[PDB]
Amino acid sequence: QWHTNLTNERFTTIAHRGASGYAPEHTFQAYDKSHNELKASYIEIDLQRTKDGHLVAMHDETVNRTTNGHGKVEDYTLDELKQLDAGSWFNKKYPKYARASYKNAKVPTLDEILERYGPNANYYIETKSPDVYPGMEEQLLASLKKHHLLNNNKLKNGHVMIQSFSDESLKKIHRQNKHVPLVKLVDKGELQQFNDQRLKEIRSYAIGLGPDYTDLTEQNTHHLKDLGFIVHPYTVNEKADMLRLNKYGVDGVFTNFADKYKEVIKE
Ligand code: NA
Repeated sequence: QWHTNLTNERFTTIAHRGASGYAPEHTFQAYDKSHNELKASYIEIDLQRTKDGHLVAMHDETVNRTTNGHGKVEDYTLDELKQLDAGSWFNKKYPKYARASYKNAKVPTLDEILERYGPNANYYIETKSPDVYPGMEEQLLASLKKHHLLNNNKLKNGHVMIQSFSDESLKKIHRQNKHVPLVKLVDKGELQQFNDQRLKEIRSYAIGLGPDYTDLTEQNTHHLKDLGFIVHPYTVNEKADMLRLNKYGVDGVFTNFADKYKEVIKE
């Protein structure tokens, strides 16, 4: 009597920032790997916006960590951002997975991503506060619609899952389009902090809940599942934990190693 992934999968494999563990996060390389090669359930995307308003995939608000550049993403125009090298940094940090082709990987725009993997892929997109990038939500939905991902059919098959730590952002989207599946990202330790009334309300606009995996235990997991939630704890890269969590009853996980999780599911 619980809820199961809209993709109709008992266990969904969310490729955290793409094939994050083997390729430079948020790059065609990383996405190609997790989607084509490892064949993971979702292409997980983190949104940031350029100076001239282009939604692009990048985890931090600054290009420092993942490029040969410095500054806030919004200080760069899409054109300038495209000059950056979004791959080299990966070779240097993870020599054991390094690859010559990773050099000069580019930062992708949300449009390019949807464009590239088409309307049959499944996307897990994250938004920031309605104050940090005003208009982000309206833009995301417009982009999704452009790429035919807002069709009700696609929506109830799990082709789209919008996630965020900002209740404000999710609520804004829910008002604008009640049909887009929403996932509330819970912070580390924050899961405990909120009671049933809280969960009850979160559940009024979000079908899913994505807590830090370390805050999960078989009991709360069951409880959440009971409250009608779909649970996708985040960034589980250890087979051991993958197995444990699956036993608790989760519906999938965010991971930088799609294959490890898919194998744990196979067994
Ligand atoms: Na994320």
